[PDB]
Amino acid sequence: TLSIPPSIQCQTEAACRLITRVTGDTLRAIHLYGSAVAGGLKPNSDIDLLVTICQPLTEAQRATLMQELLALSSPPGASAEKRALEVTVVLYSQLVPWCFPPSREMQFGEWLREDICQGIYEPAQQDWDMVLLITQILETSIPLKGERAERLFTPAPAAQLLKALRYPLDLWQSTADVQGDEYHIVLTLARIWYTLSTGRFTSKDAAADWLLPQLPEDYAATLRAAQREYLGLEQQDWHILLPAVVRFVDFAKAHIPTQFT
Ligand SMILES: Nc1ncnc2c1ncn2[C@@H]1O[C@H](COP(=O)(O)OP(=O)(O)OP(=O)(O)O)[C@@H](O)[C@H]1O
Ligand SMILES: [Cl-]
Ligand SMILES: [Mg+2]
Ligand SMILES: [Mg+2]
Repeated sequence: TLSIPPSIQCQTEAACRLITRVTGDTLRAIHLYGSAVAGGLKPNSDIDLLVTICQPLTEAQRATLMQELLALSSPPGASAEKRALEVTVVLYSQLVPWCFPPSREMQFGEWLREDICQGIYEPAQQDWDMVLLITQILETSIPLKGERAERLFTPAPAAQLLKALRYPLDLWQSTADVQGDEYHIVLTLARIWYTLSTGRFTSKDAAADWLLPQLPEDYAATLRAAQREYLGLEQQDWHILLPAVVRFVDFAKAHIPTQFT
């Protein structure tokens, strides 16, 4: 059975207790997933949590949850003992049976700290990534509360998983679309490519390793720089590298499979 890294156990139990208390009667399950469970937990890595609830959260619960999580989470890399939390909240009725795309009730994350610390909360909204989240959780997750994933959710049809995997390819078309987030986008494309070719999910680092031998050397060099930075082995000047990142994004759009291999 999958294990929680000892070094995040205390904070993970604190998040679970806070979520449980605030949601109360409406809570159906809490699952830990992502690199803490699947592998590749780096110093900057967040703690990924999915919260399944039965009824929508009141305007008051949402505010309580957001403000409290703010105090349970720290910006990534700030502390080795207090990681960034990502908490995604979803109605059970959006997943069983599936709505495509599913909506998420709310998402807490450090990239939203400046808004969340002012009381500005993203509202419920459609999110194709929820299909990827549940698919990943069905394979690799730990139920902190409620039932194990394979007993709670059902897999999405392959056709919808395909649409969800390819949807972010339209997010990146311009230079400004990718500027500021360069290595993240390069590694995500590597993972998307990996999943479409194998049907499987793997870490950012392993996805880069898998893709590198299949690339012309110019594109492997960009992927290598992105992997290197993510592993903390070298910080590049990504303004200088931006034109090559745009070429890499275009190369992935041209070459990533359009159907599962
Ligand atoms: N093919 C894919 N495989 C995995 N994640 C993918 C893929 N395509 C898109 N993603 C999305 O990218 C995000 C990855 O989340 P996250 O950054 O927490 O990754 P991680 O594996 O936990 O690594 P880290 O340790 O850097 O947090 C999720 O929203 C996930 O659904
Ligand atoms: Cl690890
Ligand atoms: Mg993560
Ligand atoms: Mg995350």
